[PDB]
Amino acid sequence: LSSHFQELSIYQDQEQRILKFLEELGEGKATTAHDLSGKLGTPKKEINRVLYSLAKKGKLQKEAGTPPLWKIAVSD
Repeated sequence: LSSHFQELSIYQDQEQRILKFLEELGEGKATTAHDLSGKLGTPKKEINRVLYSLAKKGKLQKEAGTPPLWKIAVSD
């Protein structure tokens, strides 16, 4: 029950896992959350959660499609 209030930073560790990977990919060939769980290992349910947290942060760049791909948002 204590791990519940200790959340917040809990997904931050997950964000780094996806963020670092999205950075190793390269602005162009975005990866889909399905691939995120593979390149890293985290289950899609955790990938989408973190993927949205990044997209909502202003650092990720989702690509419309099916499934949609995710790539670091080059904000020069």
